[PDB]
Amino acid sequence: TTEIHPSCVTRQKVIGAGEFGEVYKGMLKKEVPVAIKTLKAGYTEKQRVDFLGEAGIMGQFSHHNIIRLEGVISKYKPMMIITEYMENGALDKFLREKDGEFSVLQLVGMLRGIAAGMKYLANMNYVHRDLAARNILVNSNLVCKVSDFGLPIRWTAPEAISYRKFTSASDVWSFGIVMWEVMTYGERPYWELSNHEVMKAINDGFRLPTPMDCPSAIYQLMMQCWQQERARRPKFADIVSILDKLIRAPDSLKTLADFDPRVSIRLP
Ligand SMILES: Cc1ccc(C(=O)Nc2cccc(C(F)(F)F)c2)cc1Nc1nc(-c2cnccn2)nc2c1cnn2C
Repeated sequence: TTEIHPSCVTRQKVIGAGEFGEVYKGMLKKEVPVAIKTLKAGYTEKQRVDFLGEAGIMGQFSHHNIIRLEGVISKYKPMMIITEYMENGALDKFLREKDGEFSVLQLVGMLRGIAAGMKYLANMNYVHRDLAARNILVNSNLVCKVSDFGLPIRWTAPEAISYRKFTSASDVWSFGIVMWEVMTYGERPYWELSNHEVMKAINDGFRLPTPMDCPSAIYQLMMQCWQQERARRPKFADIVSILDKLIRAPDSLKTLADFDPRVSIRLP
């Protein structure tokens, strides 16, 4: 994996926490902004294996919709994982701060990009296990990049919760939840239901209702991601294909699913 010399890296601001270190925004040497995850003195053998293993898997991904690794510092302490930096930050916070500001076509385009990144990961035999809008970064072209910042009952498929079966098909369930997050501008899935109430509702057959202003085709697709039977869910190749066809014939997105009102206002 590309080894970066520490003299080329400047840590500027803390932006998060790692498993045994912090996460920073900084600059990498024509300076480019970067995000930097460190592994601090005293880390265990397993932590080092997991940290360098993470850099190793990230280094082999090369896709428009997957966060790009700039390189690693392994020859000096503290060790570092260095990625490109996305000014617009995480998708969930981004949408909540930009409520109502995008077109349907822009929102669906974000979903196609996420789906393309997930198709790539699944094809590379990588199961994400924590796909959610909080783990997707947005650049200044509105391009979404699948990432994993570490630690999600309400995003997780029933078989993964029940017996720890994490596969690309449980990632498809999570993707359906991400579709709902995007189309609602970052609403909390299942609102104030507790984790136990969410699992009970899912087991009883209930599913998230349609977002406001949501294309019928998009709601139909997210519903098929939430089939109880894992084998019936679309594969990521199916999701990408459908989203690409809807975008390329954008009148297909003008037909909206009915929104169930929770509140009735009667006026003359
Ligand atoms: C430094 C770093 C190390 C690893 C990862 C990361 O995504 N790792 C990862 C691990 C397994 C699988 C994948 C995936 F497959 F790509 F998704 C990615 C991301 C980052 N970059 C980050 N960027 C950012 C960030 C980047 N741009 C704007 C705002 N924040 N935040 C991060 C992180 C890590 N944690 N946090 C909170």
